[PDB]
Amino acid sequence: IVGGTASVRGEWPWQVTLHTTSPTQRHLCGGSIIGNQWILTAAHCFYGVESPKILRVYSGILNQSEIKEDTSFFGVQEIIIHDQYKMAESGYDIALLKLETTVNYTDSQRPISLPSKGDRNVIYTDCWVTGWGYRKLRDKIQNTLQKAKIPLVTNEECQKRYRGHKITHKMICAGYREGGKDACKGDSGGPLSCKHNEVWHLVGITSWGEGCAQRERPGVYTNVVEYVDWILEKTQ
Ligand SMILES: CC(C)c1cc(-c2ccc3c(c2)[C@H](N)CO3)cc([C@H](O)Cn2ccc3cccc(C(=O)O)c32)c1
Repeated sequence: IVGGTASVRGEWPWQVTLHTTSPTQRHLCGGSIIGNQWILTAAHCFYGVESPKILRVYSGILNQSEIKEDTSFFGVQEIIIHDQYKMAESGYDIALLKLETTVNYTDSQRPISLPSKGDRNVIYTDCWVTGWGYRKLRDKIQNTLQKAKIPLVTNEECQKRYRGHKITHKMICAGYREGGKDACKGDSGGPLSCKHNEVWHLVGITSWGEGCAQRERPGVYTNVVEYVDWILEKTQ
């Protein structure tokens, strides 16, 4: 996260850190708890991942330094990548992880609702992107979970910023005209969470953009509302 601030314990309890364990253990991507055995994340995170055997999902983490050899985690039983996915920038950047066991919900780990049926035209004004990603192009994964409030940009405006790409209704964009706050490498797969009527909804999945926090280059997110039927079919 560029231009963010440190989160506190229990602030984003649906946020998880997805680690790989090979050839070293490191944070790969963010994700969001959406059910008792389900993480919603980005398909592009699984580049070069041979099978679910090397993954670990950690919930209830504030600081990456908290993760030691005795820290509890969930194994990943299955990786479900959207059948149309090929690359983040070409869309369908969505995946589900089915966990090996159920998440017991507490103040530090609980699900986030999907955008609700009937809310297709809601105007979200309180949206936040979170993660342990880079704060600049040549950085590293950050210790403390960062947050930044980012305004949504219309698809028509987003397309004008990305004339070389197809910005579709299956994408949603968020950024400041003058940049300064954005998601970046390692935030991918995590949530764009919007609070409406005092309830958080998972509106986007961090996916891609041109650089990080550049002026007139908003972040591009998977538009979760356009995949609710796909998610429900996979998690039913
Ligand atoms: C410019 C540069 C530093 C860079 C930037 C981004 C990036 C991420 C989010 C974001 C933006 C940019 C926009 N500012 C809005 O939100 C991503 C990357 C990643 O190499 C991509 N990647 C490709 C394969 C792979 C496998 C796992 C995780 C990631 C991963 O995305 O972390 C993988 C790089």
